[PDB]
Amino acid sequence: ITPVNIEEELKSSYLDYAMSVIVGRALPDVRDGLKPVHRRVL
DNA sequence: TGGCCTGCAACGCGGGCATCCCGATGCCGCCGGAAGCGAGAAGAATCATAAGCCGTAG
Repeated sequence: ITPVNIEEELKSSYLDYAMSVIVGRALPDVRDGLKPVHRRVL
């Protein structure tokens, strides 16, 4: 079973990765100014 | 408190007029010296191209 797929999966995965990195990795919050790594460590 | 400005009377010589000599000057012919325009060459400068570090991620 080899279903034919469109190239748009590239852009979809890129958008998903960009959203994930922007939300949960890089940008801290304004209520405490702490990264999720620092949060988990504390 | 001391010096500049000015009225006044007496001494002084320069301005005004006449004139012949002199030196600048316009003109003409002749000789020369920057010039300036374009063109070629040199230096000065701002735009365009390849990471490096910052800290997590694989």
